[PDB]
Amino acid sequence: SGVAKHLGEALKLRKQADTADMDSLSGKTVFFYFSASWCPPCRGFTPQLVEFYEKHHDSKNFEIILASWDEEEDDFNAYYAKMPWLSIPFANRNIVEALTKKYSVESIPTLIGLNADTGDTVTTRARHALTQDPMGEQFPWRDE
Amino acid sequence: SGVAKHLGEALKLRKQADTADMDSLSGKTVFFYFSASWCPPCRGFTPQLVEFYEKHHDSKNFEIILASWDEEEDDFNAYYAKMPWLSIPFANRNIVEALTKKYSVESIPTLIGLNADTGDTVTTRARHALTQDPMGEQFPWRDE
Ligand SMILES: [Mg+2]
Ligand SMILES: [Mg+2]
Ligand SMILES: [Mg+2]
Ligand SMILES: [Mg+2]
Ligand SMILES: [Mg+2]
Ligand SMILES: [Mg+2]
Ligand SMILES: [Mg+2]
Ligand SMILES: [Mg+2]
Ligand SMILES: [Mg+2]
Ligand SMILES: [Mg+2]
Repeated sequence: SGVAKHLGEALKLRKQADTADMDSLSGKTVFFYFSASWCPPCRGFTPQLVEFYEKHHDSKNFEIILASWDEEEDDFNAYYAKMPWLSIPFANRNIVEALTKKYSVESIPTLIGLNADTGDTVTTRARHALTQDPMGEQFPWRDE
Repeated sequence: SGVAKHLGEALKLRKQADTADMDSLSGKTVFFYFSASWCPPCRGFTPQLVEFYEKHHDSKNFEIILASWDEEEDDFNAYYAKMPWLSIPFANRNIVEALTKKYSVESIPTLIGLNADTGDTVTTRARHALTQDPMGEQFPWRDE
């Protein structure tokens, strides 16, 4: 795991125009958000997730990282511009493909929540959970 | 660290023509080898490291990962073709840049050894140590 940790920490995540380090994730719940500019149900969900994040990410101590299924860089940028959170850089498609496989992401939009420190999965149903609990009263929607 | 571990594990390392996963690193000493096709002292050291690896990587339980300072992809491939070990993919320049910063790699060839499981640094002087101990009798050349 140690080597993997160093390689992971060597990845710079996008933060809008900037790129950032990973310490900022310490002690938070972190979500990977699998979505694409071209996906119609994503287009309906992303605005709700944006609103939920702006309102609750501080108080509920979470971060979101876009894991984009856009393969065109201009579409990737147009879409990420609408988001207030972080992204795996467009160039790191390999990483998105691997995470997609890891979490059995068979459709989008999908939101996978995990403990930043342990790496343990917290929730795989947060896309559907959030639509039913827009206030986040049952956040982080733990599986089972 | 958990998020970083998942991102690291999502990176596929090059293994010659193939790309491989990271479990294969379990319980080994792992070295990052910082070098470039264009570097004259690298050209003199790489053949010795190749010979040392072929002879000892199994019995001394270690792996090597190229962290290339080549910025041209054809030169990167020509050079890596001479190596029997693994590489960070050419496309993952960002990662090489970060690891270079992390381990204060100010010149090449440089060999940085670490425990694969803990991630802890074992040796930062292995380039010079190996030339003086070609049999690896003092492997892994622990610092201080
Ligand atoms: Mg690092
Ligand atoms: Mg914030
Ligand atoms: Mg980008
Ligand atoms: Mg990648
Ligand atoms: Mg979901
Ligand atoms: Mg992974
Ligand atoms: Mg071998
Ligand atoms: Mg490559
Ligand atoms: Mg990279
Ligand atoms: Mg060295």
